[PDB]
This record gives sequence, C-alpha cells and structure tokens, in this order.
Amino acid sequence: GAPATVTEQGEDITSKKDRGVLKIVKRVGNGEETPMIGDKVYVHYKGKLSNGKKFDSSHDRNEPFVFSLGKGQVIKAWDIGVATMKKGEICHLLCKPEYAYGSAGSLPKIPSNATLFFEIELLDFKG
Ligand SMILES: COc1ccc(CC[C@H]2OC(=O)[C@@H]3CCCCN3C(=O)[C@@H](C3CCCCC3)NC(=O)CNC(=O)COc3cccc2c3)cc1OC
Repeated sequence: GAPATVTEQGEDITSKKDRGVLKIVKRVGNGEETPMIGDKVYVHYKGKLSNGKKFDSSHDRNEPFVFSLGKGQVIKAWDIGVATMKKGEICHLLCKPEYAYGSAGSLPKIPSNATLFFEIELLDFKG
C-alpha cells in the first residue's frame, strides 16, 4: 500500500539526506508558492503507525488543524514536509522516528521507535 510505496519510491525531503522523511504527492496542488517559516498553515490530515491497518480516527476531520510552520509546534517531519506543499496539495508522508517521537514515543498510542505515516491536505496558509 501507500506506506510501502512511499518507503521504496518516495522522495527524500530531508536536509541530511537520510531518507528520514519521504514524500509522494497524492493530489497535485495549485500555483508554485509554498508556506514559509512562521506562516500559519491550515491542513486536514490522517495518520497512523506505518504498519498500521487503519488510519487513526481520534480527531474531527471537519476542523482545520492549524500551526505555525517551522516553529517546532509539530513533529519535525511535518515542519519539513508541509513546507514542500502547494495550496490544495494532498501528499503522503512517511517519517522515521528521529523525525517523529523518537525513543520516548508518546505512550500508549505511539510506541518507542515508531515510524509514522500521514496523508496531509494543505488547505491554506498566511503570513
Ligand atoms: C517539536 O516536536 C513536537 C512537537 C509537538 C508534539 C506533540 C504532538 C503533536 O502531534 C504531531 O506533531 C503530529 C503531526 C500533527 C498532527 C498530529 N500528530 C500526530 O502525531 C497524531 C498521531 C495520532 C496517532 C497516529 C500517528 C499520528 N496525533 C493526533 O492526531 C492526535 N493528537 C493531537 O493532534 C494533539 O494535538 C496536537 C497539536 C499540535 C501538535 C501535536 C499534537 C510532539 C513533538 O515531538 C515529539
């Protein structure tokens, strides 16, 4: 499925070139602008452990999820990954533990050393 395909074929979007954050575009967005560090960004998303059977369903898919890009308000993989998205884009994002919750995890739901998978839709952004 998409997690395996992203693992194998995804683009490495990290500065370190460690394949730690891997991306495949799902739905092509509009224009060429991407959000900038400090912009408010607004998304929809679904996430799971990368080997998980089903996406997590514990948030309201109506409501935009909002954060300030590049400020450490979300896991590192999201600060790197959302920065690459065009408005209206949907992408698949696979994130090794160093770009997610690392050795600590977030117990119980996120174990130690967990690789995560997301689908992210960028709705809008503003400076
Ligand atoms: C700078 O590093 C961090 C910054 C903030 C946190 C707290 C958790 C943070 O969640 C996330 O960053 C990611 C990406 C944005 C959507 C939520 N995230 C999740 O990991 C998912 C998780 C659910 C189970 C399957 C894997 C994906 N969490 C949720 O969907 C539910 N929890 C929340 O959304 C709580 O609210 C947050 C609001 C802002 C940032 C975070 C969480 C953790 C951090 O590092 C470990």
